[PDB]
Order: sequence, then structure tokens, then C-alpha cells
Amino acid sequence: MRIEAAELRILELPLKFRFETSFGVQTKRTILLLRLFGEGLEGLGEGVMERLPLYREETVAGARYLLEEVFLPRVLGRDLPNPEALREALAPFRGNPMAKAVLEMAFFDLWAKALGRPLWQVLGGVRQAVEVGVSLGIQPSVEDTLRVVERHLEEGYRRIKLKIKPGWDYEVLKAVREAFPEATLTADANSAYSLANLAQLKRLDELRLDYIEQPLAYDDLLDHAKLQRELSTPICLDESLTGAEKARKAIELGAGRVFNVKPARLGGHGESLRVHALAESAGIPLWMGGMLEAGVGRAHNLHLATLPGFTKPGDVSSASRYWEEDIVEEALEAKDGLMPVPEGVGIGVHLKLPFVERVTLWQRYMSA
Amino acid sequence: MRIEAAELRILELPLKFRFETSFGVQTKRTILLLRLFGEGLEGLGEGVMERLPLYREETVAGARYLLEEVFLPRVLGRDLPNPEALREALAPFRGNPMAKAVLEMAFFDLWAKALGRPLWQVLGGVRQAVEVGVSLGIQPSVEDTLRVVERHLEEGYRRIKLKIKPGWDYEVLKAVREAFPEATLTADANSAYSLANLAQLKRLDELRLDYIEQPLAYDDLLDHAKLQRELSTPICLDESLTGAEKARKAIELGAGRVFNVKPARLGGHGESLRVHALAESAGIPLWMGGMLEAGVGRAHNLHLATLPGFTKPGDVSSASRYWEEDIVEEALEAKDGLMPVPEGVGIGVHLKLPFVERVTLWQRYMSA
Amino acid sequence: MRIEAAELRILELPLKFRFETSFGVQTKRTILLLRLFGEGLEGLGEGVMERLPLYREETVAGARYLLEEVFLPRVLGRDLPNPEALREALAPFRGNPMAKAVLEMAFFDLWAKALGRPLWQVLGGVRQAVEVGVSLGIQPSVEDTLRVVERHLEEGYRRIKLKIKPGWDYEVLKAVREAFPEATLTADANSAYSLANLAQLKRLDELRLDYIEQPLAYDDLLDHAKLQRELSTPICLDESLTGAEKARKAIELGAGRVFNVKPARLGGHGESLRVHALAESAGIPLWMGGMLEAGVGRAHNLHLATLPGFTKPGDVSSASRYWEEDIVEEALEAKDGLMPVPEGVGIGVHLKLPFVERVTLWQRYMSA
Amino acid sequence: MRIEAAELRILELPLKFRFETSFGVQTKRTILLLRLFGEGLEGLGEGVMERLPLYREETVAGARYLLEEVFLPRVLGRDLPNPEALREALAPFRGNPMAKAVLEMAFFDLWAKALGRPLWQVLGGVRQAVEVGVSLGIQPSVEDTLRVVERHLEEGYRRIKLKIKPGWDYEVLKAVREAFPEATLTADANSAYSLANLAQLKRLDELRLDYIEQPLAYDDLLDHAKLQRELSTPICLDESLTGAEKARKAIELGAGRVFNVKPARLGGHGESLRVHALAESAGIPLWMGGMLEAGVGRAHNLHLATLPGFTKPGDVSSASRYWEEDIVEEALEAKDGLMPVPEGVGIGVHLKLPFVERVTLWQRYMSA
Repeated sequence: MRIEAAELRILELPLKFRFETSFGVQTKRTILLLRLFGEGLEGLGEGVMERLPLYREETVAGARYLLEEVFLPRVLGRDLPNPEALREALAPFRGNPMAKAVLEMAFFDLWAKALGRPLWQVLGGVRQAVEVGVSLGIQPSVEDTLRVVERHLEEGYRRIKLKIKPGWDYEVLKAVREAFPEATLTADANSAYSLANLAQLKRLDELRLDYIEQPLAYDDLLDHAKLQRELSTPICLDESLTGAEKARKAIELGAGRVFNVKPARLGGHGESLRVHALAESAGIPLWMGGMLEAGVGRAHNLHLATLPGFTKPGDVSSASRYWEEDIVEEALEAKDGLMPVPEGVGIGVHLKLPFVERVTLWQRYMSA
Repeated sequence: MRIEAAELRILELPLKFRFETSFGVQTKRTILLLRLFGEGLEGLGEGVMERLPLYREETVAGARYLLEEVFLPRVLGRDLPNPEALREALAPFRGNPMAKAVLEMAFFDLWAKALGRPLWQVLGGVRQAVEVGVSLGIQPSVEDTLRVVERHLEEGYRRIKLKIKPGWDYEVLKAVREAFPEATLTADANSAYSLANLAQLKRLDELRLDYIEQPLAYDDLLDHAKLQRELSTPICLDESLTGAEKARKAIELGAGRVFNVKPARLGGHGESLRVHALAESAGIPLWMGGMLEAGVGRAHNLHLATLPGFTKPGDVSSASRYWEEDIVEEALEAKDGLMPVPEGVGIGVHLKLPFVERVTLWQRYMSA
Repeated sequence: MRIEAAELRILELPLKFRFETSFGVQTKRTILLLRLFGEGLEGLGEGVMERLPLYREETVAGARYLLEEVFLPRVLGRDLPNPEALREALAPFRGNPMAKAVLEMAFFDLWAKALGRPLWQVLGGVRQAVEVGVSLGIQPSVEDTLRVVERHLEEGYRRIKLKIKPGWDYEVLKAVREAFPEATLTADANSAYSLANLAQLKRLDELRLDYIEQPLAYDDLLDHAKLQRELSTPICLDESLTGAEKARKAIELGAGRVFNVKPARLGGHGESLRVHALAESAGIPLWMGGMLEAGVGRAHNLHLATLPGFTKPGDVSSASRYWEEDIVEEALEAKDGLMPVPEGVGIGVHLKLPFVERVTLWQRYMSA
Repeated sequence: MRIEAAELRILELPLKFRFETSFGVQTKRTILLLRLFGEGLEGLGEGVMERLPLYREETVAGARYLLEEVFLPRVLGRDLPNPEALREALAPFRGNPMAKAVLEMAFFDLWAKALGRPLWQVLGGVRQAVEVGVSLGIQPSVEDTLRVVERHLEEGYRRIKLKIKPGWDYEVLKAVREAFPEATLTADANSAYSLANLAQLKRLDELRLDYIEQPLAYDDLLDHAKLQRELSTPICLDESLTGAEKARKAIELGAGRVFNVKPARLGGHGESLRVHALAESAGIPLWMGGMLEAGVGRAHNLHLATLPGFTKPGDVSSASRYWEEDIVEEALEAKDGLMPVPEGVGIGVHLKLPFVERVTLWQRYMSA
């Protein structure tokens, strides 16, 4: 496939809800969108980095620069027989997996479309519907927490994830467990702990959580391995998994027994397939993470989540929970705990251009 | 892709040289050949198992039974969206990777053909010629060894592999190394050693071999890991690597630092790609192994050997060194240390049915 | 002993009950039977492999080929002073322990008969009755499970083994434990788990099961060792123990604290004696596993189960639970939890030839 | 087999050479001889313990008391189906393996005789001649050492063992190695070192010795394991290997890579066969050790040395190097590096009662 042209845009998309972060509260998403054109087809890619480096180090500004002035010029007009070629073309540039992912994923979409197949089929998927889990923030009280969990269980979610922190973990989780003895419950420890809190984390073992996500430093594997050795509960890694080498080291160290997969965090689908092979060979369950994606990112996530190693519910809930209006024509809605994979070749969604234009803050067209 | 029909044959092809084994000297290959038919296309697969279980446990008879009465009946006429679907269909059957490989590799060929692409492109390859290494059995003398090695070096081979054994390792290898200080030299220790021979093997460290292949038991990883920790020379695993789980365990234990990849030994291309991801994530070099294949197998090996993790020369020399006449129309011949990947969709070779019929000992046609 | 002739048969023997497997439900056994003739005596061997490679990799077809065309021709007419000679004669052939076991065990029977002694006496046994345990599959409900366990306890079984799987383990086992506080209870985890399920398996520690059999991969030792390190409950290995070297590695790794011995799985009595020496030297209890054997296999198992290291009840229950008609004249029936060892030289049972002929699907006589 | 009666004697046989020990120079062997009578047959056993506890803790006096007043009274007239029954009968008595060995080995002889077979055949042997190595004490000089070694090499011995000690190891061994570059050379470090001497011992790695025997404490495994990890030369264990449990622990710790087997040190053939299974399962070579035995012991050693795991030459040289007259009619003489196993049922030798009576210091006959 020879990429003939590319269009990069920065969009500002309003969120239906408002959520708090480590730097105030966020109410909108600034999204880097990429369209790749080749052989009369169009591949789509969506950035998961934000304006501030809060989840991790990249920003929309930094990724925009790399894509516009380094990565697209590197691949425009080049004959790339497959996604591996694209990966090798970007190999000299260190880090920046999310910026690379926008292009790598858009290209995988374009390639799958040129092959005439749905993306999941090309990636090696084995299902066309994904189980849905939900994530809840820290609530004002134990009562409020039970209320929210009960409603989400009534709606059909197949796993409930609750945010915790020192001083707000055992009691609230224990109350939920007692009220819902058979619910699949997980904790998002949000890198709010250190090995100093080992006893507090071990205390959660009696609650039978499916896993405790990223309790220690966001870029750590060694201390998580020390922690995991002491817990019967699986430690699930998210921010620490930036690529296949880290996944390999996590397995060698025993740093986590469950992996949260976010393709963009990893650098794209090529890297995700490598992580999938690694996890599958070690019996490590995978589930699809969410990053408040608009329709393009959500569809990419759904196609990748069809792989055999994804055996646990992912954060791929209805687009309507996030956006009053999504950027694709499709209504990506789940029901009875399942989210179908959008039909069609590639990622199976189509941009709603007039709306996209209306929410474009900046744009640039480049041709080979 | 739905497999509409399949033809299985057992062929007998005389080799141009005498091949020493653990139970006799082999002069012919008994080959299980598979043709898969679907959507007007033909996928080709070739078995690497033999009449006797000498290299490993499978036999032509055992594999013929599984393919004819178990595997083909299970997949004939079924909708297989991709190779992963085929993998899952055969999952209930334990072991027998070479028997599964005939079908799985023939299917990958058919699938790539249905996608309209060369197999290497679908597998993630990044090159179209593979570096060629040569293998040498134990010679009557050191002078003879030197003579043969010198000849192969003049011929352009990029790696020389010498079979060794207790009592015939250090002096012969040391003589070759002194005569050819810059040559890439390798040893095939042929499972001829035990940890009792640790000293003899460690003595080879001074010769700067590129790797020592499978010196200990054919189904071991633990003792090889103990050996590897004592040697600076990389231990290369062959028979021990039967699948991705063994490869993951080899990485955890440090059982070897180079992997010999034989797709059929692993169960096919799907399994090889998983091993590739694992090796690549640990910086473990791969090279394509050989099993005296006729043209279909040699072509499959070439397409897989194009992947990025294959960084050392493979046993993919000219078909003419093996056969007076091969079963494919193409002349798979190397030149100046390089073997081109045959062009065309899928594996790129075509069977010469008239010659195939003349060397067919048995055949069966099956349709959905 | 010089083997003068051998007769191999494939029999189809109806099962009184019908049991479910990983590929539908089975209702009959396809049995490879071997008769070895020498010095006017006859040794008997029975294959435990089936038509499909579900328990492990071998099949009746694959073993038939090896015995008829490779192994019997290798030993017919050869002077074999003892079973060790037979083992060395087959050493060049890798794997296929069950196919080798048919011949090795038949020969051990013939040898013991030529020595004029019962097989147990020659193998080093110290008892003439074996304690009997029973194995139950997954039942429709906890109530049904209690019902079945209670009846088997009334009948006098000395150990009850219950099949479990993720989602069906703690609650059912806990209910049985509570209803029968002093019963010897074990779990057959049927390779249905991975290290991901560590917490679920550790949770069983409070139930005081005598052991949990083969919870992880069928060909694994490394992950079972990691699991065992976390459990007070002994992990019992079955499929992973394919020979003495694996038993040695299991001891080095601490992969299991109890071993299920199935002589055919191991390659025969010679290999079983080696495993017995290894286990006994590490204080690892042994018990006799069952593979739905007809009278020949059951008698072999009983004679081997007399060894000192077998300190726990085995799956050697009455032949009448399996067959409406067995292939030997003897009625191998247990009572009050004990199964006597059949009397006479060698394995002490005699073929009921007319019946055997009636259930023969194929046969072949070969002479030296 | 029921032992109907037993005759125990203490003999004194003058040696043809002076034997250096830790407390005097020995010129005579004081031998505990046992004759077991049953079913008209006679089993022979010979003690390897001496008057002083120099090699290990037992003495002729201590062993005489145990056999005469404890072991024989316990087994006389009892039905012993096999050697395992004898083993269990003596189980309550701790240690004293050499005293138990006289009875256990005499019983194995009687049992094999009752079965009508050569002892090696019943033990699982696969050969009828054993390779012969020779031992040399510390000589007055390096030249003397060279002279002796040269002579033994001309004589056909297949391994040369040289006693060494701190201050007399590297230079003497290096001189021998230079003079005989191809000779199989071994060292008997005689428990003369400690980990304090790690450097002196590691210095020997360059000499390519086949093994270094028992350099550290006679009852140690832990320190030898620490030493072995630092040496490429295999450490060979002798005094430390008192039974199968110690052998299992030596394998777990990696305390040695070669085992010297002396059946009496181990408690007999039953224990030796267990050690054999352990060593074989770990690829640890065995060789038959010597204890200056008269003909009965030398014959027992030869029959046991036929087992497959014995792959290195043993100290089983000609009886004539030790005795002007031996206690058996047979002339146990080696030729061209090989010692034949004496023919006949059991150990194959016959006592010359007249000579035995002349060298008897004490005797006692006991009947059931």
C-alpha cells in the first residue's frame, strides 16, 4: 500500500459528563484525528493523548508535531507491503507510542480495507461481540457506591471496576462484595500506592476481586512484582505496559497476572498483537482498556478486542455514555453486556464529515 | 474461507545424498502432501515428519491418520474466517504439531491466495531474499572437514554449521576456526551431551562459535538453562521449541539465546508468528531451520524467513542440492549466499502434477 | 528371553456407562492388545491410547504402526536377558511411551512368567491388595454431588476424587467437606486452570483436600511449581509425568508433592520403577491412576501398585463397573475398599480368546 | 525365599601391598563373611567395613553384633518374597548400611540363584565385562608418579586416578597431563580440602580431569555444591552418598556431577538400584568403586557394574593385585582394560571352604 495523502485534524469534542483528573476536572476531549488515503480507500486513526501529560507523557501538541513533521513525511508515498514496514519506517524515533499509534492504526485500517476484510479478521480475531465492563470513580460515601454498582449491575455490565486509594479501599470494597457476593469486581488503584501500603493491599485478598489495576508507579515493573508475589489477587498492569519488551519483562518478573491492553498506549495494533502472543503464552488474561475514545478509537478497540487472549470484559461501553454526538455515522451501542464489532471492511465506521468540520480546531492536508 | 475439498498424498522422493540418522542412513523422503481447495484456489502443505520417529515423535502413518480421519473431517465445509479459526478447530487435539502444520500451513497459503497476496506479506515479512547457511555432518577427518568448509565458503554460504559430539568437538572446531578466522561458525551438538559434559562444552567458548545447537536432551529446557548460564556462547534451541509456551518458558529460564525456527515442528505459521513475537521481545535471534523439504515446504520456509526477527542465515539452500527433480515447477536456487522468495500469491510455487503422480505411493480425495 | 512371535489386535469393547470427553461423549474403548510368545509362555500387554489424542498425543493408529512395523520387528527373535535390554532396543525412537509400554509391559509379564513368579514379586512389591479410590465427574448440582459422594462412601471407597473447573470448585468442594468432615477428598482440576486462577486454587487450601490433580497445562512443570509454592495443598501431577527425567525435574522444581502413576503413560514398568525410586527418595506419595483399562491393563496396574511408594488409594476399582464383559477369565472385583492382586505368575490373568476374537476389529500375527 | 540358616565368619587376609589410611598403614583385610542357606542354595555376602572407623563410622565389631544378634534373628525362617521384604524387615534400624549390606547382598545373591539367573540379569544389567580403572597413592615424586602412570597405561587400564592434597595437586597432575595428553585422568581429593582451598581446586580445571573425587568433608553435600558451581570439572561424590535420599539431595543441590557407587556403602543392591535410577534420570555418570574386596565382594561389584548408568571405568582390577590367594575358586582377572563378569547363577563364584577355614578368626552357625 502506498499512502498517497493524509489529513490531520485536532478536534474538540464535548463530553456528556464531566470527570475529575490529577489537574482539575475535564469536560471535553481534544482529539488528534488522522485520515490516510491510498488506492481510493481511506484509513482512520484517533489519538488518545490529551492536552496535558496526566495519564502519561505525550500531549496533543507533541504528537501533532511528530505526525505532521516527522512521521507522515517519513511514510508518504512509500510502498509499505504491510504494517511491519510502517513500524520499521518509524523505528529510529524513540518513545511516543501514542503519536505513532495514530498512524500505525490508521494504516492497519487502510491495509485491512485494501485486503477487503474487517480489521478483526486480519488481526486474528475469533468473535464479533465483546463483553462490557464499567469503571466508577470514588463516590462520596459507601451508600452512594452501592447505589451506583447496583444500577450498573441491573443494566447488564459484566464487571464493575471501582477506583480506590489509601483510606478508601477495604471498607468500600468489602461493603460492595457483601451486597453483591457473585459480582465480578475489580479495583483501579490509580498508582496511589507504594510498597509501604503492602498490608492495605494484601487485606483486599479476602474480597476476591478479579484484579487490582496499577496500584504502584505508572512506569514500574519491579515493585509491582514484589507486591504481586505477596497477593493472591492478580495485579493488572496498565500504564507500565508501553510495549512488548515491557510485557516480556513483566512476565519474567511476575509483575502482573492480568494485562489491560490499550493499543495506542502500546504503539498500535502491531505492538498489541505482540503483547497478545506474549500474554497468551503465559496464560495472562487480557481485557480492552478505554481512553474516552470517539467512534474511530472505539471501533479500533472493538476489532482488536476480538482476539482469543481477551477473555475478560473491556471498557468498551456505549458511545452515547460519552458523547451527545460522535464523529462517526454509526451508533456504537452495547446491550445486555455485549458490544458488537462494527460491520464492514477495516474498522467498519465512517466519519460524519460535516460534524467533524464543525468541531475542527486545526487541520492540515499533505500529499505524497 | 470454506475448504470445499482436500487431497492428501504420500510421496517418495529419493535424496541426492545419504543422510545419517539415529537409526539408519536415509536416502529417501516419504512426504505427506496436502492440497486444499476453496473459492477456486489451491493451498499447499507439506509434512516434515518421517517414517520413523527419530527427530521427534510423529510419523507419516500417525499424521496421515490424524489428517485424513480427524482434522480434515472436522474442518471440511466449515466457515474459517482466518487462520486463528483453524487453530481453534484443532485445539482439542493434543500435541501432533507437524500433523497439524500440514493443514494449518496449507490453509495459510490458501488464505493468503484468497487475499491476493504473497504469503510473506500477510505474515509480516520485510525482505524478499534469505541468507543461506550450510550444514556438514561429522567428516572422517579434520582435513576432510577443512576441505569441505573451504569449498562451501568459496560457494558463498554465509554460515557454516558443523555437527559435533563428545570426543569430536574442540579439536575439529578449533582447526576450522584457525583456518578461517572470520567465518561464521556454528555447531550442531545433536542432543549428544549431558551436563556431565559441561567442561567439554564450555571449552568451546574460546572458539567464538555463533551458537551451539541443542547439545542436551531433545525435550529439555531446564538443563539447557543450567548449561547456558555457564557459557558465553549462545545455546540455540531446536527440538525443545515445540510451541509458544515452551518458547516463553525458555525465555523465563534463559534456556537459550538463539532459536532455530522450523514452522512444522511448531505446528505451523500461526505458532511460528507467536514464537517470533516472543523471541523478538527478548532480543533472541531466529534463523530458519530445514527438514529436507521438497518445494512446497522450502517455499513455506522462505516466506516465513522474511520476518524481521530472522537475523541469521537459514538452512534454505538450493533445491538442487536435494532433488534431481522437485515437485514444483519453480527452480528454488540460491545464489551468492542468498535465496530469493518465490514470487506470486501465497507461497508462490506450483505443483507439477504429472511428476507428483509418478512418485505417489498413496492418495485420497475428500470433499465437503 | 527370546520373543518367538507376537500377535497384535485392535478390539472394540463396549462400556457399561457413557462418559463425556473434550470431543463429545465416549461409549466404547478401542484397545490395542498384544500377546508375546516365548519359551512356551505368553506375555500380555494392553494399550491405553485411544482413537483420538485427547488425554495425550498418541492414537491407536499411530501406536499400531509403531508396534507392527517398528518395535516388534526390532525385538522379534532377539535375546533379551531382561526388560532393560528391551528398553535399550527401543531407545532410538523418540516419545510414544504408550505405544512402547504395550510391548515393554507385555515383555515384563513374559519375563516374570519365565522366572516363575507373580509380577509384583519381580517388581519389588510388598502387598497383595490395593486400596481403592473413585473418581466422579462434574454433577448437575451440589445436591447431586453430595448424593454421589455419600453413596460411594457407603460402598467403602477410600478416597473420593471430584472433577472441578473455574466457577465450579470451592462451593461444591466446601459443601462435600462440610457434609463429610473426615472423608479423604481430592480434586481433579483437569488442566482447566492457569496461574491467572491462582487465588481460586489457593482458596481450596482451607478444605484440606488430599491433593489437587493437574490443574495447569498437561505438559507443564514450571507453572505448576510456581503454583505449588503458594499452596499448602499438594499438587498431584498426571499428564506432566511422561518419564523419569520429568519426574526428576518435577522434584528439582517442586512442581508436585504427589504423583499419579500410570505405567503406560510413563512407557511401562521399567520407567515406573525409576519414577518410584525418585518419588520414594523425595518422600513423594504415589497412587495408581486408571485409564479405563480392560483386564490385562487393570492387572498390570494392580501388580505395580503393590510397590512401597504407593501409599494412597488408586483408581483400580471393579472391572464390573466398566464392562458387561471383560477380556480376561478372571473377575477383577474389589470389596470393602480393597482390590486383590490377581494370583498366578506374571500378571495372573488369562485371556478369554473366543470373546476377544468376537470383539477383534483387526489382527496380525508375526513370528521371528 | 525362607532363610533356613546362616553362617557368619570373620576372616583375615593379608594384602599384597601396603595401604595408607588416616590412622596407620594397612596390610591385612579383616572380612566379615556371610553364607545364607535356603532351598538348597547358598547366598554369599562380604563386609567392606574394617577394624577401625577410618573410611566411615562402622566397624567389623559393630557390624558383627548387628548381624549376629539383631538382623539374622529377625529374618531367620521368615518368608521373604523378594529383596524389598528384606529391606522392610531391617527398616527400623537406623544407619549401619555396610552391616545391612552384608545380609542384603547375600540375600540378593540367594534370590537370584533361586530364580535361576546371573545376578546382573536380575539387577537390570546390559553388559558382561566392565572397564577397569586404576588408583595411585601419593608418590615420592613427580617422576615416580609419571613412571607409575606410564606403566598402568601400558598395562591397558582405562582411567588413571591420582590421590592429591593441598600442596600436592596442580604440579603433579599438570605433569601427568602434559606427558599423557589423551589419558583419562582423575583425582582422589580424599576429603583433604575445604572451601578455603577453592582457588587451588579451581586451578585444576585447566587440566581437564574427568572428575575430582570427594575433595571436601566425607559427610557433606552443601559445601560440595558451592564448590561444584565454581568448577567446570565434575565433582565426584563417594563417602557423602550413603543412600538414595542423599543422592536425591545431591541432585537438588548440584553437589556433584559424577557418582562413585560402592554398594555396601549404600546398604546393598536395593539401595544401589535406587541411586542408579536417580543418577540416570539426571544424566549423572556412575562408576563402580572398590573397597579392597576378596572374591565375593569383587563379584558382587562386577554384577552391579553391568547396569546402564555405569558409564565410566571402575576400581574392579584383578584379584591377583590384592591377594596371593583369594577366597573363591575363580580367578577374577582382568585383561586389556576389561574385567569379565563371572558366569553362573547369582554372583557366579564359589567359596574354597578349606582356605576359608584356615583364615577364619571367628565363626558362628545359626539355623531357623
